[PDB]
Amino acid sequence: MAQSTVLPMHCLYGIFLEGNLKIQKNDQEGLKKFKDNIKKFTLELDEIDKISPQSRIGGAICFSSDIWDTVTKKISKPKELKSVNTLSSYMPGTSQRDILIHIISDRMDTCFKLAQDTMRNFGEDQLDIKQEIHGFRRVEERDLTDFIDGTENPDGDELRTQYGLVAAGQPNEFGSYVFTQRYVHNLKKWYPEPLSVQQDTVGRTKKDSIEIPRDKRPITSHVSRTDLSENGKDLKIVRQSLPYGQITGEKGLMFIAYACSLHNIEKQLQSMFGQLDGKHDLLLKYTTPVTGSFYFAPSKKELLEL
Amino acid sequence: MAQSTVLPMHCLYGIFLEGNLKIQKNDQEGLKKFKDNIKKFTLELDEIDKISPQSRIGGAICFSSDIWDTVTKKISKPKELKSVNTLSSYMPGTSQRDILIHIISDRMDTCFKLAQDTMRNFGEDQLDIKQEIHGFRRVEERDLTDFIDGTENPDGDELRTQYGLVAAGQPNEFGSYVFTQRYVHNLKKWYPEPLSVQQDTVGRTKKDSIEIPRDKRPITSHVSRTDLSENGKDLKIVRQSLPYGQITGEKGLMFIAYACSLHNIEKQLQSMFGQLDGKHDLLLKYTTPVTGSFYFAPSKKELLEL
Ligand code: HEM
Ligand code: HEM
Ligand SMILES: [C-]#N
Ligand SMILES: [C-]#N
Repeated sequence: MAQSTVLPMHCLYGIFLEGNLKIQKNDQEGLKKFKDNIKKFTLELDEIDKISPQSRIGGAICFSSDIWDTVTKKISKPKELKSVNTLSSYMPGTSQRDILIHIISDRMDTCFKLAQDTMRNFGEDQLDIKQEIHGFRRVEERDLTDFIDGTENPDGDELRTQYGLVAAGQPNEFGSYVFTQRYVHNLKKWYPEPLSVQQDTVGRTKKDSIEIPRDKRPITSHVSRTDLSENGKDLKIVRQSLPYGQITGEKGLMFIAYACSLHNIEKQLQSMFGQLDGKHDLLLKYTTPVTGSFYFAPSKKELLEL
Repeated sequence: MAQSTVLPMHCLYGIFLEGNLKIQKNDQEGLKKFKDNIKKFTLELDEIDKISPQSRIGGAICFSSDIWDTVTKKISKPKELKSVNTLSSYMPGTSQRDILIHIISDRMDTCFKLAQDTMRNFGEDQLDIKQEIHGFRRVEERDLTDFIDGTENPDGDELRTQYGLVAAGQPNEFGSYVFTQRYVHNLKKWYPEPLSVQQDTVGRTKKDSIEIPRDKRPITSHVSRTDLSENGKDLKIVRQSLPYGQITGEKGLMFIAYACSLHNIEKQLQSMFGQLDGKHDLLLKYTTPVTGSFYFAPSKKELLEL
């Protein structure tokens, strides 16, 4: 019932396409073609899944709050959805776009095939793509900081449904709030740091990702910043982030998170970027966000009924 | 034994690193460090192969004619090796570099790990990288023209040794001449051509890559330009080219060929670029080379004995 990028784990490749919708709100014939291209996407996802089961293909199309009422008059807007540009007073790199297409695979050839076919269907007259990122998993699932990324990511269908998807019975059930943020790593600055500095920064050990005990790690460590609770409930999210970039050029992390509630993501951003207690995540001394957007990925039914 | 990028077929990923050596001919300490890093490269290739046999990993380090005497006083220079910049009067995009590192894999994570570890070993104090390309195989091994690439590539160890490696008993036996050339495709010019025009351009059928008879295709079809013989012997080469690039940006073919004789490659370039009969390859109406370099990949024994 959900789109197919939230529940599956450990994809090896991901393609991220973000951009703006060039169709006008009154252009009903253009919007009808746009919605037929959406149906073509869901149909091609299904076909690749049957032809290439080893790809474990997944895909989602997601919409911003500013474009929501252009694309639909039938589906009510998700209650928390807003522009990420409202965070620009304290978080750098905000760049709210209309539309995200996120495709995951264990093979680049099928990842690329779906992305290419989809972009050819929509075309330049419907989508103005601002960013196209080819993400790939590294050996031992390490981020380019060379720490393992994913240790405390929710595991399994039950937990990823609980934390990643709007609850059954709620408006927009089985959709998901989405946050994307491209980071550029300063590895010339990070590589020379002593191991104790690197482990203080992240809050886990480098080799095995063992948690540093709370009383020995700084309150500004990354895991101290992002492991948050409210009323005894953990504000967990489902991350699908992947490394990207050139060894000899610009590189970093293509961050993406799916969540049952946008609040779970936004409170972590307030924590990392100094809005909760005045203090910033230590990781931000070594990496910089240069894009950012909020979206909602509808359930499969609501996607097809926009 | 050869380096390990010539004989294996059908790699799914390739990383191409081309650039210039920053070590002076008079720096014996720097040259000894450089050669220790070459040794580390060959040791890591062997280690990845034992740990990840499913990667089918391969790698080669290759040297230009300009840099040959800087890196060795012991191995004689290959008899045909020269700078590709000597073709600049008729072939666009020439950009001769000192060094090529070519790594191939069936998994991007191990391809990238070897490429990144190698670049960190050499460092920016030894190598100035001018181009880093991440190539990937597409579905059905099709070039971005959507024709299958590789149908007449020599198959199996026997033929790829014969055409890809210097013959046993010759100077530099089991090394290979190498040519790299990055193409940028103009798919907006190509896609609207009818199938009849596309098949005339390549010289094979699109769906099944069946050869169109020589008397029914233009002399400037790509197959007529490149299927060459002299004195009854075919001028075959071993191609390892891969697509690369962004769907919404610059994309094309990262061409690379290995040959037992540089003449086999250069005669095909003269053919394609109008130097033999004044006529250009039809494929060049739709794609443009923007880089180019000639190198020699020594045998594994001459590589370690530089
Ligand atoms: C440069 C960007 C980032 C890097 C390199 C990075 C890396 C990591 C690493 C290495 C871990 C520890 C292993 C794990 O449990 O996954 C981690 C944990 C985590 N990260 Fe990030 N991260 C980044 C940005 C973000 C952002 C922007 C958020 C939130 C919006 C976030 C949320 C989390 C969460 C929730 C955890 C798990 C914390 C826990 O409960 O223990 N990260 N990150
Ligand atoms: C944009 C660049 C290029 C594209 C898209 C391209 C594509 C192709 C295709 C589709 C084929 C037919 C299938 C096959 O037998 O592999 C082919 C054959 C071939 N290509 Fe290219 N090619 C390109 C550049 C080059 C260059 C620069 C050379 C030589 C230096 C070359 C040498 C060959 C050879 C030798 C064959 C096999 C011909 C035969 O014996 O039948 N190609 N190419
Ligand atoms: C953290 N992705
Ligand atoms: C032709 N590669």
